[PDB]
This record gives sequence, C-alpha cells and structure tokens, in this order.
Amino acid sequence: RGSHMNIAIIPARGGSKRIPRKNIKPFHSKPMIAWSILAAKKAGCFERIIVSTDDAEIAAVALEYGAEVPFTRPAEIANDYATTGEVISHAINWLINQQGQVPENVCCLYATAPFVEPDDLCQGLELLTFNKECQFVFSATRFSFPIQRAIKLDESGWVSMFHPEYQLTRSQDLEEAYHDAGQFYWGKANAWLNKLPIFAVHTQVVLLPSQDIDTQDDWLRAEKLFTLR
Amino acid sequence: HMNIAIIPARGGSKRIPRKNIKPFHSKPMIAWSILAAKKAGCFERIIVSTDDAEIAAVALEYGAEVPFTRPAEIANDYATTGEVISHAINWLINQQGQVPENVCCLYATAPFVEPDDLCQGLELLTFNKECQFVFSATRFSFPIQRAIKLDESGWVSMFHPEYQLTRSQDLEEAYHDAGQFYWGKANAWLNKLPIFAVHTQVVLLPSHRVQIDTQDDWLRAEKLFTLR
Ligand SMILES: CC(=O)N[C@H]([C@@H]1O[C@](OP(=O)(O)OC[C@H]2O[C@@H](n3ccc(N)nc3=O)[C@H](O)[C@@H]2O)(C(=O)O)C[C@H](O)[C@@H]1NC(C)=O)[C@H](C)O
Ligand SMILES: CC(=O)N[C@H]([C@@H]1O[C@](OP(=O)(O)OC[C@H]2O[C@@H](n3ccc(N)nc3=O)[C@H](O)[C@@H]2O)(C(=O)O)C[C@H](O)[C@@H]1NC(C)=O)[C@H](C)O
Repeated sequence: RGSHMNIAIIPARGGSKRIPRKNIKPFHSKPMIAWSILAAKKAGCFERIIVSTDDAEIAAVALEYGAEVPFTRPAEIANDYATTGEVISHAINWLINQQGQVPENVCCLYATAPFVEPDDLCQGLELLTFNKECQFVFSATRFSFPIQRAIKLDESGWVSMFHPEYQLTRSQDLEEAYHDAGQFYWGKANAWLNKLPIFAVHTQVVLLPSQDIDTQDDWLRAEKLFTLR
Repeated sequence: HMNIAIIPARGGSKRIPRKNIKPFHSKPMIAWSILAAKKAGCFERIIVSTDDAEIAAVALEYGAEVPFTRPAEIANDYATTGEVISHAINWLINQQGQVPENVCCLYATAPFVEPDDLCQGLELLTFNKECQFVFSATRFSFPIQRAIKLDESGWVSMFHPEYQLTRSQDLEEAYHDAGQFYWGKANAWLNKLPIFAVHTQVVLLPSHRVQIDTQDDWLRAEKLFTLR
C-alpha cells in the first residue's frame, strides 16, 4: 500500500507463578513490560503499539508508557493453553471489526525483552517486505551445544542419549540447530489470520547473538548485564 | 586411592585457533582449569596432555605437570577425548608404574568451573560401584524438540514439525554436557566405556555458569566472569 500500517502487539497475561507479577516487576528502573513498549516506540517503524492483557495492573502500566490498551483480552485466551497466534489473531480481528483498521504487517513483541534492539525490529520488517514469498520473520538464536548429542536423566539421575548413534560424533559434523529467541515475530496480517505455521519454509529469521529470564535468580543476573557497556 | 586430573589440551581446534590458551580475563584459558584443580585439593596430580609446546609452557607456568608429549595421532581433528585419557593412564602405568583409581578429565576451556563441583563429582562417583562416570551437565533452556534448521537461502524448517504448537511444559526435559569435567573410574576410561550412558551420573550446573561462539561472546563472558 501507499500508506503503511505496521502494528506491534505485546501479549501480557497476569498470573505468573515462578516470578509473581512478572510483567510489572521492576527491571532496572522500569516495570519489565515497559522495556518492550519503549523498544517498539524507539524503533520508529510502528503506526500503533498495543498491549493485549486481561490484567488491570498490566493495562495501567501499559498506558503509563504510551501503549494502547483498546480492549480487555478475552478470558478464554488468557489461559495456560492459548497460543501466541491465537492472541495476535484476536487483536487483528478486533482492529478490523471494532475500528475498521486492516493492518498490513503485524509484529508480536514479547513482554519480557529488555535486551531487544529496536533496530532489529525494523530489520525484521525490512526482511519481511524484501522477499514477497515470506510470511513471517522471527528472532532466532543458535543452540550452543549440538541438540543431536542431548541427554535425558531418569528419576535416579542416570544418563541416556536422545540419539545414542551420535555418542562419538563431532559437533562440526552435525546439522546446525537454532531456536526461537522468544523476542519478536513479524507476520503478514493474513498469515496470522489464516493460522499459517510460523516455523515453516515461508519464514526467515533474524539471528541474535548469545537471556533466560525465567527465575528470580535469572532476573538478578540480567540486571547486571543490562548496565554493562 | 590415587585420584588425578588429566587436562587434554591439543594445539589444533575445530574452530577457534589456540582456544585452549587464548586469553580469557587476562590469563590463558587453561590457567583457570589448573588453578581450580589446585584449589579443589582432591587431586594427587594435575597433568596436561598436549602435543603443543606453547601449551606445555603455559601448563608448566601455572604449576601443572607435563610428563610426556602427547602423540600427534591423538591430537588431530578426529581423535576423541576418551582416547586421550586412555593414553595418559596407560602412560602412567607403563612409564611410571602409577595405577590411578579415579581419573578426572578436566577441559581447558571451562573458566567458570568450580572447585567444589570437582570434589563433589568424585564423591558421587565413588558412592556407587555401578557408576562409571560423573560429568558436569546443564539443562537446555529451550525445548530441543521445537528446534529449527535453516536452508542455504535462510528458510526455516523444524527438526520435528509435529511439535509446532506444543507447549514447552508438555515435552520431556533435555540436558547437555557442560564441557567442564568428567570423572571416570580408570578402568572405564581404559575399556573405552561410553560416557553418555546409564552407568553415568551428572552434576547439574545452573546454565548461567556454563559459557563461546563469537569474539563478542568472548568479550561478554570475560566481563560476566568478573561480575560472577
Ligand atoms: C566427552 C565428550 O563427549 N565431549 C564432547 C567433545 O566434543 C568435541 O569437543 P572439542 O571442543 O573439539 O574438544 C573439547 C576439548 O578437548 C580437547 N581435545 C579434544 C580431543 C582431543 N583429541 N584432544 C583434545 O585435547 C580440545 O582441545 C578441547 O579443549 C566436539 O565434538 O566438538 C570433541 C571432543 O573430543 C569431545 N568428543 C568426544 C566424543 O570425546 C562434547 C563436549 O560433549
Ligand atoms: C510463536 C511460538 O511458538 N512461541 C513459543 C511460545 O512458547 C510458550 O511460551 P511462554 O513463555 O509460555 O509464553 C510466551 C509469552 O507469551 C505470553 N502469553 C502466552 C500465551 C498466552 N495465551 N498469552 C500470553 O500473554 C507469556 O506470558 C509470555 O510472555 C511455551 O510453550 O513455553 C507458549 C507460547 O504460547 C508460545 N507457543 C506457541 C505455540 O505459540 C516459543 C517461545 O517458541
């Protein structure tokens, strides 16, 4: 289109167990979710920035940092089984149905992403739009150990390999593996709405360099890295 | 009985040249392993197995022994860690009449290694006769079953596409070797017993203490190492 409509949706549900109130817990000098909102603003490639949440405290924080909160996320998709795509589809359909706004491209930006680089958000959009075959672009990172040589542990702590054939295989002889970094996901609006699979041959990645923020301890480590220069 | 450390530190590399002695926070990588082994106090001897004279000199400078030059054929890009340890144990038996009981393979690129973990690994090994090895491991933070690969044009595919929409908590947990240490009964090493097998236990490390792909990883780790 001649007029761009690229939007950011930040999913954030309440109810975290391991880190209570995780999305509004202070990280450095701001509630954690604010770092994602601010990265989307700084990027400068979003027409709108929306938080999708069922939680009143999270919504209030979102408005404070200049995200929109146009709706309350339906209760049925704020649960332990709803997927990222379901949350993003809801938001896109809401914009279409309630405001007559049809976005072009839609970026899902997770709420725990203080190390996200704003330029990477716009890099992702440029990659998405550069290759017309492409339906999604997401942040990914390499595994630092060959997944083919992974182990499991039984309840008595005894080791076995997932693939014992690779006991003595060299790391450099195995196919390189990557994983979703859980930061951002660009998609064509229709890719989201048609529930197209993200990890598939119509998707590219932006590769990030070598953070877990899953535990209270992890939070403390990240605080230190955040201010390193 | 006689518990020793063997640090296998060849001159060649799969990727980063001279990684075993590259400076990490202002000392050669191998120095942090030697210092940890000495601090741990549970080794009768600390031996570096190397083909490379530069590495030998670093090993001697930090107070490890270099009793032999490792033969070249077990310092190439294909020889396994176990073959290096077997060579060293057989050398000790045949050349010095020394018969170790437990042998710790301690890698040279493990600057976060903790002395207390080295001694704990020995205590675990020697509490059960069925246990042949104990090594340092850590959990994968992301489910390996949802891993992807990239083609030469950057397009994504899953290793296991059936797990596209599967929750992390519905997949079995996976771990990996942390590349720090491996305690083994001497005969386990000599008999070429597999390390990743049901006669082996681990010492689980929080992944924050298991480290380097890039020059930038290298710089970052150095700085975190200082804030650890
Ligand atoms: C126990 C086990 O499975 N370990 C895995 C290792 O993987 C490899 O790791 P690497 O990074 O190439 O080598 C690890 C360290 O050992 C030294 N080194 C190594 C070999 C040698 N002949 N002489 C040395 O001196 C080398 O210089 C380096 O410091 C890899 O494939 O890259 C290869 C290792 O030989 C080992 N593999 C097996 C089946 O032993 C892995 C960590 O799980
Ligand atoms: C695109 C993709 O595959 N992503 C993977 C995700 O995995 C999971 O990650 P998570 O950490 O549980 O949730 C990610 C973020 O979304 C929030 N959240 C989540 C759900 C919701 N209904 N409402 C929210 O608001 C949650 O609080 C957190 O901030 C996991 O299984 O752990 C679950 C995700 O639903 C998603 N899985 C799929 C197939 O979409 C993975 C990263 O590769």
